[PDB]
Amino acid sequence: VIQLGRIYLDMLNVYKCLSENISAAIQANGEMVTKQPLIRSMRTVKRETLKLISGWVSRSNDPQMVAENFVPPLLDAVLIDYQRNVPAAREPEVLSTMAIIVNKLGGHITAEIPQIFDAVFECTLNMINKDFEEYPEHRTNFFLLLQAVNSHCFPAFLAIPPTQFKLVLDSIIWAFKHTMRNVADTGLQILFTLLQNVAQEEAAAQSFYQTYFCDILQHIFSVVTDTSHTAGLTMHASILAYMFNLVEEGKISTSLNPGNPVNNQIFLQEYVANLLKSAFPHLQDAQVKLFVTGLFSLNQDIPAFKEHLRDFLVQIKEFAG
Amino acid sequence: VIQLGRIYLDMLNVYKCLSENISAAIQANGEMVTKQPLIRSMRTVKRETLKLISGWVSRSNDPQMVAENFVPPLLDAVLIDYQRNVPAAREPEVLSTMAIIVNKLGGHITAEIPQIFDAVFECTLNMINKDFEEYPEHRTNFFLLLQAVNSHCFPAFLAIPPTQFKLVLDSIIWAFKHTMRNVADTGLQILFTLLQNVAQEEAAAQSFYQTYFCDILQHIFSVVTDTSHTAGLTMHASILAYMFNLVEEGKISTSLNPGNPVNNQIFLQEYVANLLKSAFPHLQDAQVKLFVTGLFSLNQDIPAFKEHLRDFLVQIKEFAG
Repeated sequence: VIQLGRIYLDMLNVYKCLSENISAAIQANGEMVTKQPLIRSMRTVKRETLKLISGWVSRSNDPQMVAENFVPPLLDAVLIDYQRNVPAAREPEVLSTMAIIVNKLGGHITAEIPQIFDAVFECTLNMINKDFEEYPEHRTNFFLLLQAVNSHCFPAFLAIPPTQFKLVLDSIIWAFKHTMRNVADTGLQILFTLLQNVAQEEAAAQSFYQTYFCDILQHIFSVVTDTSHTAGLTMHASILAYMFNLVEEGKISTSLNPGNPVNNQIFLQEYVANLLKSAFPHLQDAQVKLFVTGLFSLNQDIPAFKEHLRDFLVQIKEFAG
Repeated sequence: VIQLGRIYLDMLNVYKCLSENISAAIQANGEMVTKQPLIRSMRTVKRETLKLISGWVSRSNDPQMVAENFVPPLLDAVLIDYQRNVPAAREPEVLSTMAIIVNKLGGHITAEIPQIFDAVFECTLNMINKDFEEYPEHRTNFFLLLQAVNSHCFPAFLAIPPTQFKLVLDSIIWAFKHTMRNVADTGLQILFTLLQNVAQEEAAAQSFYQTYFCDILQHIFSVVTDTSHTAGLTMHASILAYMFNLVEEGKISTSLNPGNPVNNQIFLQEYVANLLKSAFPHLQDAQVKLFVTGLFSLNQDIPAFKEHLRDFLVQIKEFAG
């Protein structure tokens, strides 16, 4: 019932003008500025403005209309302002607002994603991939946004520069490798969905597998291999089972190992075997082979697959402590 | 360096549209609404808007220009919206904003005080005078505004209707009779300043004395008289000293007691004497009479006057415990 229609442009105008007031105060007096009562008020109005615009958009019922008339002026007021400002001055509500228009408009704004990523993707990433849990709110909204593009504007991932997509996977990997069991599971959730969306893009699926399949596999295993971290074992099994099943069912037509083009099954078996032999040279060769065989054997029974993994971590922990 | 000129119009426009959004949500679904995230965001934007405007006005440098060009639209957007709303939806920053413009513009907006008081005085007063410490922020801002007007737009107190001017005094009395030292001293400080302001209004001065002098005197004593309440004794002494000095110097030309027109000195002596006798029938007439004479004797030595009062409390206290 929130109606912002008649003051919508007025709100964006106030937003842009307050942004400049904030920048100017920073370009002249540093970040300490951000603590002054009035600069805080200006930040608040920018923040609450996005929340209101977000709630207004999340309950509209004419996606094309919103996409053509409201989104353009919104991106004009928030994108470049977020990109060119010091981290201490970027409103995290800008990321959450993008996520909200994506979940609401999907395909109607897919063409807009590149423009949005160029403005908030890499700079936001550099703010959160720093171990130190600084900018926890941006980290949250970052993944809400990524989860949204992945869900309703998937094509955009192929649209952006391959080098940028590489960073997309890097943040996902970084996320499911995080100690905060909450972040890690959003990463695994994103990774699972992404792999499924990739399978729908038969045109580009092979390039993806060829480029990222083994990498992703290696990283997932590095996490399950890590002592004391049964956290998310369910999703690891879920993802691994899915990936192994793709190979067994011959969904990956390209030869993952272009070097020595053999069966992906044969290559994958050796590949995973080596990963494990390396991480644990103490492991008996024939037992590693049996463990890997079971990964394909149980690739369609997640609960069984999970237990299979669990048992193997005991055939390692016990051999240590 | 807050440059609102560019967006002032827009800000007031958003303020007005959000108010309507809030009113509609309330006047349709009860007060409970005010707790919803979006209604809160609206309220916050309205609040920060006033803070930004207040801060901008406080650093302006052309009082006349501001009063003729910025105050009118501001009052159009905030006054009636404040008055006709439910207490739970009246922004206390409206009161503080009014105080700031009064303290900055003074006589340039004296003509607007009547309009401001009609919109925020009584409704606010009724919100705070309820013993229960509710709306503690409105209360604080209420007196900040009252002080502003008293200090810079005194004449207005003569312009508003006498019945309203009587509510002004009632609230000042109510405040210095409060349990909170903080509130009480604000009341005493306002009272002292208003008494002085009245002295400069020769024409209206006599009318004031004739109507309020004895009442004020009685209320002050009722507080000084109260057991366990040494709080603000210095101010009580300062005010009483001032009042008795006015009478001794014949500044009150009109006859306080129109009934039995005698010397204000003679009448005032009996007046305070009886006040004390009624409240404390256990006091000796001659002892009371001496205490009163001492009030004129020391009316120009506040420290001595204060000690005079302190000693009299003991010539009452110990007679109990």
